[PDB]
Amino acid sequence: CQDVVQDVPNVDVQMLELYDRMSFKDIDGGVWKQGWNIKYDPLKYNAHHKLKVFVVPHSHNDPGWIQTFEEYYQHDTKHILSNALRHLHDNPEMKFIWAEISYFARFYHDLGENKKLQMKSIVKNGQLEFVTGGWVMPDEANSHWRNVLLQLTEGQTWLKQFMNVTPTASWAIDPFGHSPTMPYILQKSGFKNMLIQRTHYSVKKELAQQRQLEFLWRQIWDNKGDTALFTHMMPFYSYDIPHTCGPDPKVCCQFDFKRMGSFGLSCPWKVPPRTISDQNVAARSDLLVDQWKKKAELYRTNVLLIPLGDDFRFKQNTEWDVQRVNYERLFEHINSQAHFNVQAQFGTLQEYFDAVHQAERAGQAEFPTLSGDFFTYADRSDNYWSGYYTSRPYHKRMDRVLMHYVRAAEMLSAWHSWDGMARIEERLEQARRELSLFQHHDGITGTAKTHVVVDYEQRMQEALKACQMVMQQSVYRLLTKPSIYSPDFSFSYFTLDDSRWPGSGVEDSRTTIILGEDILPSKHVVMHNTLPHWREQLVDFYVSSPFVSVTDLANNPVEAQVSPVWSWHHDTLTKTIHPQGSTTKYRIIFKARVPPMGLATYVLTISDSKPEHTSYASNLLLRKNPTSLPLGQYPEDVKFGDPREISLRVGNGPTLAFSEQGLLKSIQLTQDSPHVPVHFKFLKYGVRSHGDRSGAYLFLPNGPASPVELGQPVVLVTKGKLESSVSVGLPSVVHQTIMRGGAPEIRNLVDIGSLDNTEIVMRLETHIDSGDIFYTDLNGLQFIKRRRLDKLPLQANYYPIPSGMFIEDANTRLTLLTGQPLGGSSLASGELEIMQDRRLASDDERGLGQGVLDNKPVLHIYRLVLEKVNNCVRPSKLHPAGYLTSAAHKASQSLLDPLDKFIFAENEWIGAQGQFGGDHPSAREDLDVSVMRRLTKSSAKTQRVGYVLHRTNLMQCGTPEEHTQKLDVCHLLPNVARCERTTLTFLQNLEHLDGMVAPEVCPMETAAYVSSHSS
Ligand SMILES: *[C@@H]1O[C@H](CO)[C@@H](O)[C@H](O)[C@H]1NC(C)=O
Ligand SMILES: CS[C@@H]1[C@@H](N)[C@@H](O)[C@@H](O)[C@H]1O
Ligand SMILES: [Zn+2]
Repeated sequence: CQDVVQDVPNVDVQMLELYDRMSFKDIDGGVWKQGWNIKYDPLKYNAHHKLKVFVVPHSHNDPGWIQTFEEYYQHDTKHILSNALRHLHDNPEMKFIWAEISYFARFYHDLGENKKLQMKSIVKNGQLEFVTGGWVMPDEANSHWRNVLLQLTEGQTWLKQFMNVTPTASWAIDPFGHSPTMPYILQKSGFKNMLIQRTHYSVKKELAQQRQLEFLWRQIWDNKGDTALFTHMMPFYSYDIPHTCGPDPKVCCQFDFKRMGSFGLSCPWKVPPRTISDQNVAARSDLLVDQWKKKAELYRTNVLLIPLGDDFRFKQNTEWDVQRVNYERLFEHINSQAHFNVQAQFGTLQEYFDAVHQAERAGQAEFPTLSGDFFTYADRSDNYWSGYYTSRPYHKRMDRVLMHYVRAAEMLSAWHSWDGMARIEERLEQARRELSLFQHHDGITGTAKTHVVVDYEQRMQEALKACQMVMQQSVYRLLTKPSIYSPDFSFSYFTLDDSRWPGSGVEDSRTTIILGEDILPSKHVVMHNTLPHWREQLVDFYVSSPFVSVTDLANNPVEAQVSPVWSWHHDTLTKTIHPQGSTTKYRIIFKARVPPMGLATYVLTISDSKPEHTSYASNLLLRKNPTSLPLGQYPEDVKFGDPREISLRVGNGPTLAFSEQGLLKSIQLTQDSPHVPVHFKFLKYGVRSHGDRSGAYLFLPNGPASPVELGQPVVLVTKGKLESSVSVGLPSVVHQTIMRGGAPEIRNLVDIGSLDNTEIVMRLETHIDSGDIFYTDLNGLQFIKRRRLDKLPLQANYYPIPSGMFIEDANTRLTLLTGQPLGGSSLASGELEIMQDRRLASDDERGLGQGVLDNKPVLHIYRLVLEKVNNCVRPSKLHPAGYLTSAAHKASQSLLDPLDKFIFAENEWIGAQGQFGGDHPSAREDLDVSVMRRLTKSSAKTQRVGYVLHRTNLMQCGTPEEHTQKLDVCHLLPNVARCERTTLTFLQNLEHLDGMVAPEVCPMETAAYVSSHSS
């Protein structure tokens, strides 16, 4: 294994280093507005060294943006694909690249057989080429690496099955900035090349100047370079035709033959295209070749990539003709005029890369190495695209919920082969596809029109219901005596209970377990643990009586705590935000202990009075002017008092002190220790009254944030043996700090209401001497060092926080883990901040044509880990990565992949069993089985099950922490006959494994394995 901590990679371009050196001046470069006037030597190209030009036709098709997926499919994409098929069939020389498999699959399945065959033939013959081959072209900022993989696999599995092709070149022209998570996954999925486009205009200028726009992109910790993937960054402002022929868009626009008038398009530079004729072809070619030779100066080989396309292009037959015929006249002239020394033709993306690497092998060029990312993007001036790190945060949180439910459904159902009538494969395919669709760069980003957001939400809701059905059928099969098991595949044996989605105050969607002497004495509940190690976690359920006790399936008592059910109400009469208690529903909380990738059953039983092993929380309501708060049978009366500072400690864990407004002020780790200042504060950013306005994409604050005026908020303290909390009703946020004996959990019920032109931020203020350094993650995969740059505006110092961020000095670290992607930063030493929601009246002029006014209540979740790090073995000051500790990593897992809870729906579960998976290996804590997926249907003689294994890297801080077991995924199911290492999509076998044993992976590595079973 490579050491990912102690060896700083030597690379030609390291993006943090480059950022520190660059000036970011936005000067007028002339016709290339963000560059300079490119010069070339006409003698560079000659009869023995020609410029090879590949014109690559393409059409960018968003799976939802202004229209829904289906609306675009009906109005545009089905015609584009139908006309591509006809035109490429009839014109053997014409080429076209296609990216979005969600659309292609929808189209292909609707084709008659004769046309399916024609389509297969133009792909087989190389005219139509798939690039990337994912279900979508995903966002790279907010997406979790697990879901980027899921959608890539969904599209490529479809392509292998129906087209018989697996792309090895990736095309990502539209995500708003770029992540090294992409080359990481692609390179482990058989890819050899990738292309990107939306990077900061200053970065394009800088790399262009050094001919570093093509580079071998390796991971920031990779000293050897085995993660490296060849990457091509396009040089200009857009991928449209005006910005792809060369530096001068007034010229390139004249070579977009759809812009002459009849298609309702024109050139903003006020010079139109003209149809190519024998009388103008020479002068037109003079102009175009000069653009091409200018572009070619920015690159190292004699092979030039010229994309030819734009959004939803190549729709009309007459459009295919006008582009093809005019380009063909140009090619015939140029290629026959030796003085140009150019050979130009239509080509595909792969053809481009193959010729580039042929030039490389001939010794004509060597490429620089690069590590780092390409956030935060700005396309011009101070317009930084950090708003979409937060836009539509309800659906951002929904993404992470569905992410986990898809994993749990695939894993629970993977243990068995299912009859087709169970509709398991059907429901799993729907769930994967709707989650995969939402990875689109207008889905999770929150940059789609309101009605499209609705469509993505409805699709995800159906996906959640699909996952629940599969999960609950799987639990029933796994925990029922086989000779008793009698499934109705349409029946609901269990319902899922989820405490944090949609979350209390977002939906009264939690079912109460109804017990009573005259109806039902007891209820079975089951917990699933998708992680491959034993896990204990507190779980809660609503019950109809406070007098409930818990047993395990050996009838051993389990310690439990009952608390009231509190709901917060904005009282339009008294103009206060205050909590109400239920007088008929209560919460019971107990510690569940669940095997690795396993299940554990418990029983809740009512009694007529307080049970021996159940305790009751106290409750203290702090406000002036209190009124009574009855709680039915709950055995402890609520107490009242004026607002005051309070301190809490659960178990032997930290002691937390809170201000009289209910906000954290300090954390004391142990009995002896300092009360370390750690202050939560809520603030608001506004919008500029003159100049550019914030919108779905752009964050353009009118200065630093101002504190939210809190008034005198109502504070509720619940103190229990197992769980305590402080909750406060602030304007727009019910803010909750929950303590279970370790790092607290924070929950914010965020309802920005009708506060127009407002962004609500949650800030942590500490005295940690972090200076200008902080760390944020990329796609939940890795943590990258950030440096706050005062030479850039505030919004440029915002980065994606897809799952966590931290600051540290020599002694102390504070880590905030998230259950949803949001934007954030550290705008001053000792600070962390993360945006909660944003409501914007204005559009930001990128084409969406609306502001963001469709906010809805969202429950954001966090864990907050304050730790001593003076003993941790950390990377050197020059290393671009950072790494979590064990506690911070486990805290992240508790948010992203909590225990699943199932409530038995009927009165009696006959043949019920107490546990599944007690014999599963309990793997080392840094190892995860990210995916478990059965790959075969029940009719296959040879069953195959796929596993993705990911090992993170955790800091060595002096904890001996050992005693675990080797996890060999290939032996998890019986009767193994073969074990293969595969690409991460499972589509190609890479290694036939000795003894049928899947080795564990190295820190920061991910591998896939497929086990084959004869049973
Ligand atoms: C699928 O592609 C491979 C590539 O070598 C080819 O050998 C095989 O015959 C193809 N199967 C078909 C034509 O369906
Ligand atoms: C950023 S403009 C971009 C458009 N190019 C469109 O494809 C959609 O993705 C929108 O967000
Ligand atoms: Zn797009």
